[PDB]
Amino acid sequence: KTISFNFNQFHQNEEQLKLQRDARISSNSVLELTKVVNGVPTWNSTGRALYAKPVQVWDSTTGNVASFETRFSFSIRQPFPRPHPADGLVFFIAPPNTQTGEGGGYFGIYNPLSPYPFVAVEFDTFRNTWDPQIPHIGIDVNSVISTKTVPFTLDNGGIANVVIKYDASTKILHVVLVFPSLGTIYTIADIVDLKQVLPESVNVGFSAATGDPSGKQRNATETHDILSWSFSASLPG
Amino acid sequence: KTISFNFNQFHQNEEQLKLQRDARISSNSVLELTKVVNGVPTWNSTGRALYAKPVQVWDSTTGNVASFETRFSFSIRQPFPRPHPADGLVFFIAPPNTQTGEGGGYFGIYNPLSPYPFVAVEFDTFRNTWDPQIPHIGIDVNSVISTKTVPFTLDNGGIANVVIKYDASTKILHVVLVFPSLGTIYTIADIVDLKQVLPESVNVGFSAATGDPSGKQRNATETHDILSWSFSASLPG
Ligand SMILES: *[C@@H]1O[C@H](CO)[C@@H](O[C@@H]2O[C@H](CO)[C@@H](O[C@@H]3O[C@H](CO)[C@@H](O)[C@H](O)[C@@H]3O)[C@H](O)[C@H]2NC(C)=O)[C@H](O[C@@H]2O[C@@H](C)[C@@H](O)[C@@H](O)[C@@H]2O)[C@H]1NC(C)=O
Ligand SMILES: *[C@@H]1O[C@H](CO)[C@@H](O[C@@H]2O[C@H](CO)[C@@H](O[C@@H]3O[C@H](CO)[C@@H](O)[C@H](O)[C@@H]3O)[C@H](O)[C@H]2NC(C)=O)[C@H](O[C@@H]2O[C@@H](C)[C@@H](O)[C@@H](O)[C@@H]2O)[C@H]1NC(C)=O
Ligand SMILES: *[C@@H]1O[C@H](CO)[C@@H](O[C@@H]2O[C@H](CO)[C@@H](O)[C@H](O)[C@H]2NC(C)=O)[C@H](O[C@@H]2O[C@@H](C)[C@@H](O)[C@@H](O)[C@@H]2O)[C@H]1NC(C)=O
Ligand SMILES: *[C@@H]1O[C@H](CO)[C@@H](O[C@H]2O[C@H](CO)[C@@H](O)[C@H](O)[C@H]2NC(C)=O)[C@H](O[C@@H]2O[C@@H](C)[C@@H](O)[C@@H](O)[C@@H]2O)[C@H]1NC(C)=O
Ligand SMILES: OC[C@H]1O[C@H](O[C@@H]2[C@@H](O)[C@@H](O)O[C@H](CO)[C@@H]2O)[C@H](O)[C@@H](O)[C@H]1O
Ligand SMILES: OC[C@H]1O[C@H](O[C@@H]2[C@@H](O)[C@@H](O)O[C@H](CO)[C@@H]2O)[C@H](O)[C@@H](O)[C@H]1O
Ligand SMILES: [Ca+2]
Ligand SMILES: [Ca+2]
Ligand SMILES: [Mn+2]
Ligand SMILES: [Mn+2]
Repeated sequence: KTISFNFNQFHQNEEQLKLQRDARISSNSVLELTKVVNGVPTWNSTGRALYAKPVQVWDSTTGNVASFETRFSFSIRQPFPRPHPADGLVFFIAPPNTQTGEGGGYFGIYNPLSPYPFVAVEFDTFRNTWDPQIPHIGIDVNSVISTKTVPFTLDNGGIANVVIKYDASTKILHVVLVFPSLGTIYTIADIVDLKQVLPESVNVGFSAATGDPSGKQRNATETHDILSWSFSASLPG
Repeated sequence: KTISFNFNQFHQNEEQLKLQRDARISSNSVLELTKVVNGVPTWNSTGRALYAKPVQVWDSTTGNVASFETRFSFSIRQPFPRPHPADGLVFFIAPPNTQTGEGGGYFGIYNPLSPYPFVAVEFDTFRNTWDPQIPHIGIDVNSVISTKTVPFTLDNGGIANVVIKYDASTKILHVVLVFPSLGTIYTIADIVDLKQVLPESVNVGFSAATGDPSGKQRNATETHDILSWSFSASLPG
C-alpha cells in the first residue's frame, strides 16, 4: 500500500517525531537539528529527527521495492565566514531504532564503532579529507564517502527547496536542489538498490552536525533548520 | 574534449544557429520556434533550431560516451483555452543534417517515411492517442511514445527553467522543470544508452509544432519560445 505524511510546519512536542541529541523544535515552528543559543549556532552540536513510525521499503514475500518521493525546505545560515563553516545536513534512511552516530563530517549517521547500513543525501559544507570542494550535494550509501557529488553555491540564510525521488523500477535516486531567491537549480542522480542495502523496514529522517571540538575552531558552525517536510511511499506488495 | 556554448538571448541571423521552417528570432531577442503573427500564434506551424556545429557524443575508437548538461528557459502562452492547445516543444539530439519531420504530435522530429534515431525531452501539451494526461514531460527514444512521463501544470505565459543532465557512467538522463513564479518543481529520469541509439556525431536543438490542419481546429495553437540556452559536453576520449 501507500504510506505518507506531511508537516507544513512543526509543533513543539511532535508526537510524530523522534528528536535525538541536540535536535529541537523552536517556538516559531522550525525544526532546528543543531544547537542555536540566543540566535547563534554553536559548535560541537549533533542532532537528528526521525519519523516516529517505521516504513516498509521492500517486502521479502513479493520481492517488490517501494518507490518514494520526499520534499523539504531547509535553511543553512553561516554567521562566521572564516575559517570554515561545518558540517552540513543529510536526509537519510536507516534501520529502525538506531542511535546517533559520530558528529562532525559524519553528520551523526555513521558510527565507526558498530556501523549500520544507510542511504543518505548530504548537503556538505565542510571539506573533510575524503571530500571534493564544498559545498556539495552527495549520495551516500553505507558511508560518507559519496558515490556521486555535485557542487552548489549556498544561499546563506536563504531557503532551499529539495526534491528527492526514488523510482524502484529503474533504481534511480534523483535529487533536485533549488534556491528560489537566486533561481539556481542543482541536480544529481545515481543508481541505488535499496533492497540490497537496507532491511524491509526503516526510519526516515534528518541529521546534522556542527564543528567537532578536535578541529579547535568554535566558528566551525552554522544552523541546520528544516522548515517543512512531506513524504510519500508506494509498495505494491 | 569539452564543447560548450551559451546564449543569454538570441540575435537576428545568429551564425551559431540553424533555423528551419517557421523558426525565427524576434527583434526583442527571443527564439520563436513556431509562427506568431501580430502577437497571435497560428496553427499549422512547425519550426526547429539547431546548434550550427555537430557535437561528438561518443567515440568509436575508445568506446567512451560523453556526459552533458543543458539548461534553457522557455515560455508557452496559450491564448485560446478551448478546445485544446497544441502541440508542444522538445529538446532533441539527432544525426546531423536532418530535415524537419512531421508536425503536430510528432513535434517536427519524427519523419515516418525516413525515420532517423533521436533522443528527446518533450513538453507535450496535446493528448494524442498514444499520450497520457497533458501537459506532461516525456523522455523519447526514437519515438514519440515516451519511455517515461510525468504530469505538470503549465504557467501560462510564464517562464520555465529546464535542466537536462546526462551522466555517461550511469546512463541516467535526468530532467528538472521549474516554474519560478509558481515555485513548482517537476522531475523525471530514465536510463538511456546514447551509444546504442545515436551515431558518434549529432546535432542538438529544439523543435515545436502547433495544431495540425487535420484536427480542423485553428485554436489548436500556442507559442513555443526559447529565451536562453546553454550547453556543455565532455568526452573523456
Ligand atoms: C571567528 O569568527 C568571528 C566572527 O566573525 C571572527 O571575528 C571577527 O573578525 C573580523 C575580521 O575579519 C572582525 O571584523 C572587523 O570588524 C570591524 C567592525 O565590524 C571593522 O572595523 C574591521 O575592519 C573588520 O572588518 C570582527 O570584528 C570580528 N568579530 C568579533 C566581534 O569578534 C574571527 O576572526 C578572527 O578572530 C578574531 C578573534 C580576530 O582576531 C579577527 O581579527 C580574526 O580574523 C573568527 N576567527 C577565526 C578562527 O577566523
Ligand atoms: C476558438 O477560440 C476563440 C477565442 O477564444 C473562441 O471564441 C471565443 O469564445 C468564447 C466562448 O467561450 C467567448 O468568451 C466570452 O466572451 C464574452 C465577451 O468577450 C464574455 O462576456 C463571456 O464571459 C465569455 O468570456 C469569446 O468572446 C470568443 N472570442 C472571440 C472574440 O471570438 C472560439 O469559441 C467559439 O466561438 C465563439 C464565438 C462562441 O461561439 C463559442 O461558443 C465557440 O466555442 C474557439 N472555438 C472553438 C473551436 O472552441
Ligand atoms: C500549412 O502550411 C503549409 C506551409 O508550410 C502549407 O503548404 C504550403 O502552402 C503554400 C501556399 O498555400 C505553398 O506555396 C507551399 O508550396 C506549401 N508547402 C508545402 C508544405 O507543400 C499548407 O497548405 C497550404 O494551405 C492550404 C490551406 C491549401 O491552400 C494548400 O493548397 C496550401 O499548400 C498549410 N495547410 C493548410 C491546410 O492550411
Ligand atoms: C561537546 O559536547 C559534549 C556534550 O555531549 C560535552 O560533554 C558533555 O557530555 C559528556 C558525554 O556526553 C559528559 O561526560 C560531560 O559531562 C558533558 N559536559 C557538560 C557540558 O556538562 C563536551 O564538553 C567537554 O567534555 C566533557 C566530557 C567535559 O570534560 C567538559 O568539561 C568539556 O567541556 C563538549 N566539548 C567541548 C570542548 O565543548
Ligand atoms: O573544525 C571543524 C572540523 O573538525 C574536524 O576536522 C579535522 C580535525 O578532526 C583534525 O584532524 O584537524 C583537521 C585540521 O588539521 C580538521 O580540523 C572534523 O573532522 C570536521 O568534520 C569538522 O567538524
Ligand atoms: O487539433 C490539433 C491536433 O490535430 C491532430 O490530431 C488528430 C487529427 O489528426 C485527427 O486524427 O482527429 C483526431 C481527433 O479525432 C485528432 O484531432 C494532430 O495529430 C495533433 O497532434 C494535434 O495537432
Ligand atoms: Ca564534509
Ligand atoms: Ca502529444
Ligand atoms: Mn561530502
Ligand atoms: Mn507525449
